[PDB]
Amino acid sequence: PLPTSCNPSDMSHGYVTVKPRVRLHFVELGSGPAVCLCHGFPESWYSWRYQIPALAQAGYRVLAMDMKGYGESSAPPEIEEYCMEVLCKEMVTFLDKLGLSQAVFIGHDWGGMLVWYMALFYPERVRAVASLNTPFIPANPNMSPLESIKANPVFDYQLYFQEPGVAEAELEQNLSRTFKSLFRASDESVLSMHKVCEAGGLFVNSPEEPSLSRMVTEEEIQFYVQQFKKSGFRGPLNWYRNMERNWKWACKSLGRKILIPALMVTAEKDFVLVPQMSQHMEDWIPHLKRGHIEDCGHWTQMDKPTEVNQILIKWLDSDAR
Repeated sequence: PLPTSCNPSDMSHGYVTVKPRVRLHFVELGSGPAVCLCHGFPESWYSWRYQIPALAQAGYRVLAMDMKGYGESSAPPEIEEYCMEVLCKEMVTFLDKLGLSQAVFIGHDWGGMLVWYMALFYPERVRAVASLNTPFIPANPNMSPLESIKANPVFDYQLYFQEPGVAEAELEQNLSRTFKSLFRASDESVLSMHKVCEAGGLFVNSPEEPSLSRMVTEEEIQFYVQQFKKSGFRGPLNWYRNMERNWKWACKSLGRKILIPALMVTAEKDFVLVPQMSQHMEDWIPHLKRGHIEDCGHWTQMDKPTEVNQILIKWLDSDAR
């Protein structure tokens, strides 16, 4: 039995201008402690559609964002607008304009990376932090990001995403094909993500007309299509084009721990953000709690929504509320 989902037209839609050219969109449901959900690449507030009702029914005020570059949020073209320092400071201003002293931050993928840096640099604004799939790895001030990325074969696609315009052209060519190719269970994968640079793209060796994953409906895919017609993939991809800047900012933390309540949820079949990558996070995050979802790939919220909801609500009730 799938959890209750969300109908976009039935939600409260909010807009906050954090700077003159940057307006952030979100949907809001529920009363209680504020919980801010932060999606990853290339997703939407709607990626949380199975969490938003559940969390509101559990007694939380849910704010599910369109991250900068996505949906109804602003999408400036400049790469540096999407570095973690800029993105984190904009989320602080977002809370300020909403009049929220703090919020729980829950992220997945790139949104998971942003919530860890929020917890690291703005703990006084973060009541508790949870990440789906994305670990918290301290920066190594004697290793370049180029070297780290190049040291792990599963991170090749990240090199492919570097040159502005290249991956955009591939991902924008046929939006249905893009989303139907990406949003698949681990056993339904049509992507190898091996030597994608070498092969000349993500989809060069994937079907022209992919089948629909068991995880999603045609209507759901078409919601994503419509959202990415607004701004396309430049802003989204720009999240990946700040590796050096993000490393330099992360190095300024160095020393400190994250002392707030924290939850790391691993996904057994995410073959990029692998569970093992989270090992020893407790060395830097003394109050860390864990969850683990079996039979679950990269798209955690729609792969195993019931399990996600159970994990988050149990943790929120014990550690955030």
